[PDB]
Amino acid sequence: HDAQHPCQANVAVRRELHTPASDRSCTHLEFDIAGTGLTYETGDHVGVYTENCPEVVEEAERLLGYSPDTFFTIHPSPITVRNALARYADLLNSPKKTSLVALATYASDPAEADRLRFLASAAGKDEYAQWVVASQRSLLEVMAEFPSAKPPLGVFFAAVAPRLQPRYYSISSSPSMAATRIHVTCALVHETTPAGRVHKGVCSTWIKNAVPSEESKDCSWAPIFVRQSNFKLPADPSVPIIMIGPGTGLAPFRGFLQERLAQKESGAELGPSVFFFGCRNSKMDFIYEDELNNFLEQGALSELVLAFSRQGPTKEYVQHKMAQKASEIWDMISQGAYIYVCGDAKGMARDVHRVLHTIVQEQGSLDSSKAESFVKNLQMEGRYLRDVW
Ligand SMILES: Cc1cc2nc3c(=O)[nH]c(=O)nc-3n(C[C@H](O)[C@H](O)[C@H](O)COP(=O)(O)OP(=O)(O)OC[C@H]3O[C@@H](n4cnc5c(N)ncnc54)[C@H](O)[C@@H]3O)c2cc1C
Ligand SMILES: NC(=O)c1ccc[n+]([C@@H]2O[C@H](COP(=O)([O-])OP(=O)(O)OC[C@H]3O[C@@H](n4cnc5c(N)ncnc54)[C@H](OP(=O)(O)O)[C@@H]3O)[C@@H](O)[C@H]2O)c1
Repeated sequence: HDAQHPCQANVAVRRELHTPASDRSCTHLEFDIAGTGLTYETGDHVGVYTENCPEVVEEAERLLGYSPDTFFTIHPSPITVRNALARYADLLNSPKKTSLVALATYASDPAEADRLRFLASAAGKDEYAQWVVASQRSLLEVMAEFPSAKPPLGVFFAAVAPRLQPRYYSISSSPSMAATRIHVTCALVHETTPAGRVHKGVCSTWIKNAVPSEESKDCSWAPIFVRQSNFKLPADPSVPIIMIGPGTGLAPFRGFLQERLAQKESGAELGPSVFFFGCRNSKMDFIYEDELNNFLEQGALSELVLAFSRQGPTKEYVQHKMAQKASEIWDMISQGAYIYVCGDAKGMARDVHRVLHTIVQEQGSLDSSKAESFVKNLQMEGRYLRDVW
């Protein structure tokens, strides 16, 4: 038991990773798994259940009209509307068309009812793609556009608001180094939607403000669990590895270096390791310097290559850094090296992928058709792994 469904795990430590000279944030959190069945391996993810900000919840109460003190059974033991809006209602994401049909049914204003049925309808698929999805309008924003849509409480949790999803995180710790704590490295998500809403990331803000048992015993806690991933180190340490996680994509790789370090003390020569890390600035964004210098100092990581998004005049990214070490990358690829990419899927991952096609031919001497197939074969061999979100 206790894998599919969550295990209450208090939060032991919660530390800010950036310097006070950084205008962003990134949180180091450790969940205390002592006394639980929870087990994890290097490269795994941890699912974390959180709750909505109180202000968000306050707004949902305003628009629904319910009594928060109303106890009802979410589809045992009942729950209040206020607690269900907090831990079980996805309030801030954009309503699906089926949710708009439900809303429309309880829209007592005929034009509000017509616009909703339209937005869900086929002849509305263009406007629904722009006004709702493109603009990143929440369920809460939509209901404010149609104050007449007053679905009953059953209908709301059954159809309008889907369940608050658990947020997944790459464990940044290895069991050998801390078999009693799950380490998560979590950047603070804080954006403005095209429609001008200011969105606090939901699990990220919880983590950024979680009270750790190392500073109080009312410490925070969250239902958590572990999902097995294929983002795994090679069985043989000797095998050469390439790691390409910048910014917050370092997290898996920190548990890669704890694994082979803990092994190395009792184990064999680890062979070549090269970690490509990128971040904005030396004096702000560099998360886990001293540990990384330590992993370099004691030979856990053979080499460490960094690019600076914005510190320098030149604005280096990691893929650019890869082009500089292209010939060497290719040698490790020919040597049997595994390559890991982790971090932002839409940009870094894509550009890192494109560099790879371009980089193989420099010594591959293959054209795009041939280079494409080669790098595709690395993926089906298991050689080339991507943990991107
Ligand atoms: C395998 C894996 C590993 C991960 N590892 C890490 C990690 O190590 N560190 C880390 O920080 N994160 C990691 N993430 C990302 C993490 O899972 C969450 O996606 C992230 O932390 C979001 O925080 P949040 O839940 O508060 O954000 P959410 O509230 O879910 O917001 C997420 C995004 O939704 C956007 N958004 C806001 N409103 C809307 C709307 N109406 N419609 C559509 N979009 C909207 C926001 O702009 C934001 O970019 C990982 C994800 C995966 C899948
Ligand atoms: N709140 C947020 O976290 C937030 C807000 C807006 C957008 N995003 C997007 O989502 C990503 C998540 O950020 P993070 O937590 O991984 O830290 P980050 O903010 O991405 O910083 C990591 C580093 O990646 C660099 N980078 C940006 N785009 C890249 C690309 N296409 N190829 C290679 N490197 C690139 C960044 O450079 P520069 O930043 O100097 O360009 C930065 O130096 C961001 O990179 C950004 O594109 C995130």
